[PDB]
Amino acid sequence: SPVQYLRWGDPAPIAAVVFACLGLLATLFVTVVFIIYRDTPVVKSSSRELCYIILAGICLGYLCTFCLIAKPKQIYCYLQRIGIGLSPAMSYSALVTKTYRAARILAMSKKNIFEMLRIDEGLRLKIYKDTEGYYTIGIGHLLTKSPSLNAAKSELDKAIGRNTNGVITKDEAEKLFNQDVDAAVRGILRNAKLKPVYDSLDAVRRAALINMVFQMGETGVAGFTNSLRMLQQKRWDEAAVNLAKSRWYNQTPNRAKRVITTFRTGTWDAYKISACAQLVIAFILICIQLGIIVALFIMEPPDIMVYLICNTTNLGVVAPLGYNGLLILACTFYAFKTRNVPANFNEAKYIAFTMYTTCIIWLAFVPIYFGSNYKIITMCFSVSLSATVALGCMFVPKVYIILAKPERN
Ligand SMILES: N#Cc1cc(Cl)c(F)c(-c2cc(-n3cccn3)ncn2)c1
Ligand SMILES: CCCCCCCC/C=C\CCCCCCCC(=O)O
Repeated sequence: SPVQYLRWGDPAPIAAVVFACLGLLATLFVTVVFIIYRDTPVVKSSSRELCYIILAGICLGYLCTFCLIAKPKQIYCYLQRIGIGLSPAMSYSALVTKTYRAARILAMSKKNIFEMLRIDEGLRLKIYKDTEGYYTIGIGHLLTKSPSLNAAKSELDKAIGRNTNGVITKDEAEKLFNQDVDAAVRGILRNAKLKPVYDSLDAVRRAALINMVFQMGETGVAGFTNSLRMLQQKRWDEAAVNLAKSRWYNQTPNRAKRVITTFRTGTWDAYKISACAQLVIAFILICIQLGIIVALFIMEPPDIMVYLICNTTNLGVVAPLGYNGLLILACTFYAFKTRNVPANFNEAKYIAFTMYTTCIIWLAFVPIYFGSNYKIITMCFSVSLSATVALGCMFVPKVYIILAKPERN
């Protein structure tokens, strides 16, 4: 009885239980919310099935402190290792497929704008010079500021990842272009006249705006004051008419006509330009962890050594802990990659923060746990804190909006 230990003077096991209890209730609350309102755009725009896996992993995460705090039974040693090992995997291997999809969608977004300027501005697969005379390659991607031709080749090789000999490919020219795209977005967001317009437009229309930036410059696009206001108020047809009167339209009519047309329809007509599949991959990554756990049940049979001490050695803990680490690393990688993606009410920003914190919790866990003489309680708290952070940062914001702010939805 945890109460007894509290009466004895040890408040550790009674605290871990309450922590778990408050966590189970919280998870129970959030899940029910996503069930009732499963038709609302805040829940429908994401992956409903993956959450059911992420929420289930968190639930078992809290159920762990009932295996670390229990009557001395043999199967509870089994439930421990199988709960501390798989529960994170069910959350991070289902989240990695989410972040990977998010990253794959984004990568395809940058693919379209690349094919946009390749047609509108052009491309060179070998090093050349611009008007200013500096060494350049691809779609106007500056390599270096030195007169040395050798300087451009070094910067290029370091930039690509191989010995290019001053010659690249379309895919490698896309890589360098991705950099120039992001650098352009930075300037736009730091331009007071261009920022509100960029924020209002959709995905396709943002590419049309950047196109104009890569032609006339930030200071130039700001010259379209009246036109930009029309676009921000979503007056496309008026904006097109207004833009077809500009010197920019009369000076470069072939290109401008296409950029303008993109503004009109919000599509790529002017240019020649799976949910079940994720459920199998998530299932696979979970089974891999299960295999490691089952294997360690065979190699090292669990045995009983309020507190339930199991004979679980270091290897019994390190190997699954290592595997989860990779799951977390993959997540954080794709999460940071999609951190600025505003899809699903800027959902990605919460996912990035969660992984950041999770990385810190798990790195700190290694020296603390393996250097502790109170490993079970450090396990309980570490485990619940990790499950709580995932729940608090990813789902509570979704749950807040769906209960407190119905109209925003
Ligand atoms: N070894 C080890 C180890 C180390 C840390 Cl720091 C953990 F947080 C966990 C953990 C995490 C979860 N989570 C469930 C949802 C989110 N986390 N469940 C169970 N154990 C295990
Ligand atoms: C952000 C990274 C994700 C989390 C890190 C993963 C932690 C697991 C990886 C390796 C831990 C190192 C091996 C364990 C040290 C053994 C200590 C000992 O038994 O004396």
